[PDB]
Amino acid sequence: GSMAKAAAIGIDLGTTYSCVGVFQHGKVEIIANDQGNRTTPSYVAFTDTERLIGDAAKNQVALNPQNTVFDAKRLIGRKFGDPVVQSDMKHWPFQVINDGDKPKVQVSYKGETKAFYPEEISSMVLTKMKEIAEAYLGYPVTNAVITVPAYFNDSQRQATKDAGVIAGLNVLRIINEPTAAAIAYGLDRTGKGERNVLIFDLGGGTFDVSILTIDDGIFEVKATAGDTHLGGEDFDNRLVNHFVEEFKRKHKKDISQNKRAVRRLRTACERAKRTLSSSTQASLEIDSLFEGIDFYTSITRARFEELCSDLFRSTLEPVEKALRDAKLDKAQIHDLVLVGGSTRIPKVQKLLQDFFNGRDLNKSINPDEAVAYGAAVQAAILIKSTRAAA
Ligand SMILES: Nc1ncnc2c1nc(Br)n2[C@@H]1O[C@H](CO)[C@@H](O)[C@H]1O
Ligand SMILES: [Mg+2]
Repeated sequence: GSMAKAAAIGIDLGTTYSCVGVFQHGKVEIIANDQGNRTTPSYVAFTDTERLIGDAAKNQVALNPQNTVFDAKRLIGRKFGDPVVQSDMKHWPFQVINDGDKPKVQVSYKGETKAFYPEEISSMVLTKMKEIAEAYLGYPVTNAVITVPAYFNDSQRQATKDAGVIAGLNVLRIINEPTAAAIAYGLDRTGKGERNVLIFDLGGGTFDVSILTIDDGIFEVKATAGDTHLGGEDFDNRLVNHFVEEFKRKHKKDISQNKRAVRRLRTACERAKRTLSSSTQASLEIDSLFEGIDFYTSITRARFEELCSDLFRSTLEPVEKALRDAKLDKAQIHDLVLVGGSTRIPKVQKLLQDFFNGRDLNKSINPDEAVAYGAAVQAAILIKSTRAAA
């Protein structure tokens, strides 16, 4: 008769991390990769012998910065001359070249100099997400929904589809990240009547606020706002500067010029930062940090909160701006949705909850997984081919 159909997948193709889910047995499974990670770094590294993707690429970045590519999403569908591209290039250790006013990343790979379009790098990340899904399902996957920021234009959306096609995926649809997060919570399944939904998306490097109106399952993007210079990495930076000062006071030594020491400090700071989302304090223990000096210290959640206080408060400016643009008052928002790992920060949650006069925040779906979750829900809907009964 008719052979069983393979499940379709939902992929959040993120700037820093990507996530893949599948809707089966009436529920979403967010699929861990073979290192046990439910999210995979959107990184690709090139050596004389290998092309590494995901954790393997991010884990060797320290010594291979010129040939480890990340942030390709910031280049996707953009012109080389775009001022965003020109500014971003100053922060990247890898080379970005101009090919007909289209950016390409240029690396050393398998004995040669090779340049790739951003969609080619993203296709490599998509190939890894497809393989992660296939390792769990135990069969080849063909169909996928891929998400993008609501602000992506036609060129950025087409270049994302192109990345999916290069990876051998059939792209069912390109859907907006805030829309996918709303779908994850079933906010399009509440029946008749308008619902105003605010998506609060705090990433590693950027912050996006979106206001959507949902009416009879139909989504309309009412307003987008944000801060391109606000993310998790800025909180890590504040902790780094704090501990550099602390080492200076305690040992009368400036570590800031030993790249390894600074990197080991940043790595420990990011983990201490995550611990502080669940505990009121966190220890920091680094052996032989600088000149054989062991750095054994601690930081309270209160001190971390004070260190990033202005940054956390600044998340409310794009919220107020988006509300003005949507011509809505805060009480008129029915649902608040958290997206991004940085939203696990209790102080960030409290500031936003206080702004919306004590309202509950939807955070029950892991915020770094909600976009893939919604994309997986939609992918299963899009492949249905029910024929009506008489
Ligand atoms: N529990 C957590 N508490 C605070 N921050 C977190 C957490 N989990 C994740 Br994931 N992050 C941060 O999210 C960003 C994703 O690119 C990075 O800055 C991560 O450090
Ligand atoms: Mg995201």
